[PDB]
Amino acid sequence: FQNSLLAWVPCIYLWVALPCYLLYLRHHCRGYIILSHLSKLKMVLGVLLWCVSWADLFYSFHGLVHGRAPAPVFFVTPLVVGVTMLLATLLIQYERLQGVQSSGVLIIFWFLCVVCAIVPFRSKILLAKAEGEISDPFRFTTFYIHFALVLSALILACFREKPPFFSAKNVDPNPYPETSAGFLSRLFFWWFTKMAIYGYRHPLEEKDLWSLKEEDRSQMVVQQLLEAWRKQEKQTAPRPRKPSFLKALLATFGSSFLISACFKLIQDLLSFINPQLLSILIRFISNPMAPSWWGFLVAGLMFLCSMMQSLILQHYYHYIFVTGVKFRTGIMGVIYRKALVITNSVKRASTVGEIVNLMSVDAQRFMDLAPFLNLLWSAPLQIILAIYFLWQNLGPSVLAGVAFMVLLIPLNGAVAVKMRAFQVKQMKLKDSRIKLMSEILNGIKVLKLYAWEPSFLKQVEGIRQGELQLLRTAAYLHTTTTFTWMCSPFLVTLITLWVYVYVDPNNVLDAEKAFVSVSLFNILRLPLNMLPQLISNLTQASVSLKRIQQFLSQEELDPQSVERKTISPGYAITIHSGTFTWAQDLPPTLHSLDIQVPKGALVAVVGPVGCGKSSLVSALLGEMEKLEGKVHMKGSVAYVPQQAWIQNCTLQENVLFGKALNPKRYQQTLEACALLADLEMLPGGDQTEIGEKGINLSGGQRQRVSLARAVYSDADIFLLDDPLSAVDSHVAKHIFDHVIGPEGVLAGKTRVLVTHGISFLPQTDFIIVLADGQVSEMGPYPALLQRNGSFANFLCNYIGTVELSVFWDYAKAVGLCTTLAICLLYVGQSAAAIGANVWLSAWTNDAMADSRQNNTSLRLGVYAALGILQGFLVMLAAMAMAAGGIQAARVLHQALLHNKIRSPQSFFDTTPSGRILNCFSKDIYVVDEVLAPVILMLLNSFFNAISTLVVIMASTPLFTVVILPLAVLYTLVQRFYAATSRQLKRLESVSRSPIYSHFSETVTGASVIRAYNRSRDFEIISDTKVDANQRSCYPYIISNRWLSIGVEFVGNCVVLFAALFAVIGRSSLNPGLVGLSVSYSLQVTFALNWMIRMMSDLESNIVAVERVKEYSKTETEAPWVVEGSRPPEGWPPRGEVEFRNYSVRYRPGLDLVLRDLSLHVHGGEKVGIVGRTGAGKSSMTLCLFRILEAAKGEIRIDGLNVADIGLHDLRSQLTIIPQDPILFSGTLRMNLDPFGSYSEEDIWWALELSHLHTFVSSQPAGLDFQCSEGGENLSVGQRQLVCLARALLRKSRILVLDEATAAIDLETDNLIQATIRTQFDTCTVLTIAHRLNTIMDYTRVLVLDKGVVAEFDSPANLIAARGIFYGMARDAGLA
Ligand SMILES: C[C@]12CC[C@@H]3c4ccc(O)cc4CC[C@H]3[C@@H]1CC[C@@H]2O[C@@H]1O[C@H](C(=O)O)[C@@H](O)[C@H](O)[C@H]1O
Ligand SMILES: C[C@]12CC[C@@H]3c4ccc(O)cc4CC[C@H]3[C@@H]1CC[C@@H]2O[C@@H]1O[C@H](C(=O)O)[C@@H](O)[C@H](O)[C@H]1O
Repeated sequence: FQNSLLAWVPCIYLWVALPCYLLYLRHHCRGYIILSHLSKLKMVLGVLLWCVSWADLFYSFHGLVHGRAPAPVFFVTPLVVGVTMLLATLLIQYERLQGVQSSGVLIIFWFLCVVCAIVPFRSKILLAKAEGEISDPFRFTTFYIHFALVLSALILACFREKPPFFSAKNVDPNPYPETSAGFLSRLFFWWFTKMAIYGYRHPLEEKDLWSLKEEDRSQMVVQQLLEAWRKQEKQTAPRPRKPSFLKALLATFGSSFLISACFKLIQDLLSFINPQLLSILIRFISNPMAPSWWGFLVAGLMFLCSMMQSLILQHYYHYIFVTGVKFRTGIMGVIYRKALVITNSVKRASTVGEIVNLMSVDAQRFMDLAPFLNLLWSAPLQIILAIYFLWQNLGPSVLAGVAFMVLLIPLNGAVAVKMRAFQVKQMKLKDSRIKLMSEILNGIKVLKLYAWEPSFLKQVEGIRQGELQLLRTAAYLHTTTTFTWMCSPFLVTLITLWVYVYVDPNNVLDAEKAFVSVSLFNILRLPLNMLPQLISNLTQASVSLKRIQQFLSQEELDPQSVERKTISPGYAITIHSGTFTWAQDLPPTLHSLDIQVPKGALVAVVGPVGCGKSSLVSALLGEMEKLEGKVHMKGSVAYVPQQAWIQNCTLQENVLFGKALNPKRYQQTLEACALLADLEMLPGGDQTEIGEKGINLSGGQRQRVSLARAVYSDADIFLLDDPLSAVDSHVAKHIFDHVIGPEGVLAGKTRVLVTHGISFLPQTDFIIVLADGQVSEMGPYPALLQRNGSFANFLCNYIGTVELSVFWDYAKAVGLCTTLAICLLYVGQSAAAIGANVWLSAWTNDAMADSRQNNTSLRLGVYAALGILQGFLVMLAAMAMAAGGIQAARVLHQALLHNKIRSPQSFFDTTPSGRILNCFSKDIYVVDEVLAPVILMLLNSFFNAISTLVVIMASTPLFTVVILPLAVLYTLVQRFYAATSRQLKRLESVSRSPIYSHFSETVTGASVIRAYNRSRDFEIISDTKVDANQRSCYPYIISNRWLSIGVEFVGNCVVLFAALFAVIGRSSLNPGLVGLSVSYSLQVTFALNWMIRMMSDLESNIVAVERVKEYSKTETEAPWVVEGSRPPEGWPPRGEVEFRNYSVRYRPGLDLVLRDLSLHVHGGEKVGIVGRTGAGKSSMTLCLFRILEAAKGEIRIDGLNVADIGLHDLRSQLTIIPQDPILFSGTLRMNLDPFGSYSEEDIWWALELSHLHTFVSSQPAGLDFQCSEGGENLSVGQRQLVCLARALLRKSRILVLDEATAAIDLETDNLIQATIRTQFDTCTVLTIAHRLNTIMDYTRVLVLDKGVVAEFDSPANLIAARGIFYGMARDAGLA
């Protein structure tokens, strides 16, 4: 304060200039100054002046070493200049979105900046240069740079701004509240409040999100990127390398990535202020003479400079996540414009699944790279400028310090890539298990209709046990991610202290280096343990951008192949010298073809299969490339692919397909195609969802849908490529009569047809034959009838939060003896760490007057033995918790499965089995291995934060009052976030998939999308469907920030109230305890924002356990073993069946199926049940095996009831032929005997009796032959022969046949009936009536009427009585 004390003229000015002036920017609202690059320069030069105002500040702090404490006004005024011009930069950025033609105050700002500088300048311009050479070199260079930059600021402020052209108040949806938001309210992210309130008192549905801001509508961002890629042309203005996606991607985000480097720089280069004020405070309290206001100022400025660096960081993640989302959109939308205009040979070259995999992967790989990408230059600058401080403050003993972190990184990458093969590439066991789960789910019926369930229980338990034995070795080595985060700080401190002590004996320890080091390492190791993730994402994203660049350099034949301007009059379809080839390396399918077609007539193309008929239509659409020839298409086009294309939406727009709904015309098209017959089946009618979403409409129906689309779209030329392949003749003829032919609606259309039919030919106006891709004849049908030349060839040829109870339940799964040995053991480890630190504190203070310094050889020792325990009593937690997790997964899966098979048939009847299949796939993988590490890290961060909040308390025992707000505010903000972020996570996960589902539907229908020139009006459906994703992924990004302003505010009030309370009790403390209490208070604002990044992430994964508890306790009601009351065995041979008024229904509350049925059956009595087909005799078959339980009456077999026996002993003594013979996927060994209890000779003998011995003998392995999924690789007759072989093996004395003639071939049905007559002559046989011809043979027959018996009699006598049996026998034409 000698001559430059006046430098405070500008600063305080702002603190009165800002508020009063700011109101002028609020009374007038919009303004919207346009951004000229002069504004960008005005911004960035402020940042440069800021960095020099940092350089002089750390030159002032350099005085800390070499002897003196800094002079009073040296470490205050540069740091107020460097916050005032930060405010200047922020105000520039804010008026960038305002409307001031000129400031009127910032002008005075710069004027006074020059005024307060020239007078000091005039006093040293000649008083320091001619006197010598030194002239306070750094302090003078600072003035020189400041002078140059302020002169630039003045000359840039001499300008004037353009007229506001402010705005027009267009619409009032929910606007994205960054526009129309005060500067002070867009700094603390406070404008999000008005939604976080509504995210906790209400549910959120899509209509209540932000209406996305006008900059990004997914088509003003893909426009820029696509144009930049266009700038990568051949560049008319070396090695062929012209394609360069990276250059064009970089050249369109400079204004959003170099604005996001003037924040990370300011932040990290600013965060090194706290580890210097800490040394200042420690040095202060060590001196009991300095006035207390010095300490108060240092504390109150520590808080400010540790908050304003926490507000130019949590205001940087916003700008570096919005850019990630902009990547994820700009690529998802430029991958699309190419996917619409590919050449179908390229589509042949790959699979549509991987064309999708260019999204959800390789394009979602970005936005997972943007947060880390900026770290490339931060990692050195946050190291080489943080190694300097330690090497300046602990001597060259920090070599080992950072060396341990550097060594850790490869040893944290190796045992993270070992999992990339030992934990994901060994999960083919999971795929086999889920395929087996789908195998035993689809077909559970037949498996339950008789025995063999426990065999499959064991056969899935084997793979479960194997894969869990694997995981025992796959989570044990997942305890190297807790080792880092809760042993690297302590261990590196131990190593560096040990080396520093034992390098020389005359460099004694003291607080102002040990504690500043232990607090500066904390700053060092956040942007150093997130380095392995960077080095992995760079690899797995450079592998991705390579593939994206590859897929974007392909072939497009759109520009011109079939011109549409000049057409010969009187002709509509004309080709001259038409040569068409599918691929340049393929033979030419069509050779110099010359086809001319008139206007409005009918033309068809005939010939052998694939001789050019399935290629001409492709060539006409311009899809197929041409070597020579001229084609002239006139007007609109319609095209019906052989493989119908159906959009995953409602049928009405699947037929409307983007045109105005004409009602009468729409129903005319619907009725002409005769879709009404199918339409009546649809529940929602024309508004029913269609496609992958729901019912798999038959190709014979989807072809009708596509034809209706074509005819409604009333184009002028129709192309038909075998549109009646699965459409039956009786309906196809009417389709042609009402639509295609001149008698149809399309009389005045230039229709073209590709056919394999015959009766369609005679009424055709014009026929062209084709063969070998070369035309051979042409003309009207009679011209080809009499010739019988080329035509003869084909003439002959053809939501609330989870309740706490669930958590306890999970603990019960882990085992209380373990889950009570973890929380206790973490308490132990926290005690060990807090003891180690409070021991280091008592080590530091000893050096003040220690007259026996040899004691320093002891403390260090016990330090190791006080933290190695903590470095070993957390491994005993992580290993034990991994073991508990795998054990809990084992027990939970065992219970879920072991209970689900036993569930009654009704459950699988009502449940859409695929939902059961999502479990064993997703809702148990989550429980298995993405919930135990989450437990580890949650329960680990919690005990890392309790250690801090207890150590600060124990060090400075007086700030107990302040912890009450520091808890109530924290829990309040955590509750609000846990509501809103969870809601948004759900609402974004819901809408993520429909993007990918809308893709994989346009690549396949690439050709169908064209030929209606609807491609252009089809991106506007793609981009709106990613806009509906973005508007639920922006607020998530600005809801994970508004938390970290209500957290990194508490985590800094705890720094203010640690330092200030240390100062207020200076006389009662020592430097060691204060260094401890401040060094860990500075560290808590990270270990307390890391305890919400997971305590609100586990809340979205514990739900899995919830589901695995809802899919249980489902009334097994199937006691298989009642051994105390076994029936006497060996009662097939008696073979007596006796119903006694047995009354049964499907479910309690459902209709009554059977009504007091009674019967009298003896051994060998072949009996069939007759009645009305569809009455539910299958229900009676199910009752025989107790699939449905009676409410009255019972079934007595040989004097033995069915309700007093275990289910398996019951079902084992019977024999069934299921109506659908299923074939378990795999060998024939288990498909005949999963238990393998029947010898090879018996099985071969029975297969000989099965009359499939020839086919299996022809097979190489015979019984070891592999069966495809659902037994698809064997013929139908083979399936029935397999099921009857299954029946033959067991060979009981009771048979009950079940409708083996649903849609089963008769040629093998004769064999089945003959066999079951032959070998089953000594067994009681039931039979369900699907045919009256073959039931005229059994000795006796049951007559049944939906639950009431009529008689037991022979068919010869039943027709004589002239009853229902006779009526139905006569209705079949047999009497
Ligand atoms: C990258 C993350 C943010 C920044 C942290 C970070 C920054 C810099 C740095 O050098 C190191 C680290 C360490 C770990 C990083 C966090 C992991 C998940 C999160 O990533 C995103 O967070 C978003 C949000 O809530 O804003 C979520 O919305 C997104 O879904 C999520 O992907
Ligand atoms: C980033 C982590 C989760 C969140 C914590 C966090 C969040 C927000 C925040 O502001 C600060 C911090 C501090 C440290 C962060 C953790 C370190 C490793 C972990 O990240 C790991 O990555 C693993 C992988 O994908 O291979 C996954 O298993 C898990 O996500 C996890 O184990």
